[PDB]
Amino acid sequence: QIKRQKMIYHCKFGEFGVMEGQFTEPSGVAVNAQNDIIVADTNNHRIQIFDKEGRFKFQFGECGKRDSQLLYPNRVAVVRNSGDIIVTERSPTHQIQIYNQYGQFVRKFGATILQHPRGVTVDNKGRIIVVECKVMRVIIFDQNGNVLHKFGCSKHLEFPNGVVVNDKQEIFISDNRAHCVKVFNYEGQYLRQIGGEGITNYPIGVGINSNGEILIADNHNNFNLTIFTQDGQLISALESKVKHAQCFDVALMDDGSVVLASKDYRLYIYRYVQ
RNA sequence: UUGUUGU
Repeated sequence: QIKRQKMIYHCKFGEFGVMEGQFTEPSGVAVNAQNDIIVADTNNHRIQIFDKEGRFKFQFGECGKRDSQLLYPNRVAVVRNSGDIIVTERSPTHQIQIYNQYGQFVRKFGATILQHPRGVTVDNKGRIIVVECKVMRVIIFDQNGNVLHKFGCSKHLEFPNGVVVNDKQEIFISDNRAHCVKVFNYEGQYLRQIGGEGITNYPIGVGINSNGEILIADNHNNFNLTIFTQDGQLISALESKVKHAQCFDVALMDDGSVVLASKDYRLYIYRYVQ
């Protein structure tokens, strides 16, 4: 058994509700280049943007099925070099909507292709990667909504709930029921495993930081954060002080921090390096 | 509209 440094959060915001700064269901969280916190407020049909200190900035998306209208947004990603926000809509829309940094509509696509989007992210070539649970599929789009890659992996995925990529076309997916992160390439080849049972049980998300370290997040008792090299060599392991409710999503921030979206309708900002 | 686990 491995020894974990203790970690605590230094910021916390949000509460149940329907007004600014309030959440019905904070299903997805993403961080942009100025470390704003973008939240998918699913049952409120809106995306909410805060600064790195939980301060509400603005919001966009009203109920509906046409342009400039979100129904059930569950996950978000950010195009870092543009500020654009990538939104995935749950059933019955099952599609992707792209908004700019100002919350204005750009385009939407993928409704005839997506079914169960459970994680989304963007690579350095601007390509959008989506992972789907229940059916176990990875689909990769360009910014214009053209499908570039599609592959199933029901043989290798039990419960995919998060995704990031590096600069080498490798895809890192957290598998909640495999208790690890599984690595694939864009062609669908199953490369390797990072983490495992006993060290990263029931992961709830995965991240990659500026050092190119793979962070696996779980909530199997405390809120645990296990940090690996891209090979799977263990670097660092941490556990929180508090115990949390169910957790939706995690997102990394510039200065060695993680945003943790909880069932208790509050986002918690942990720091994993002093 | 919604597959985490921690009875």
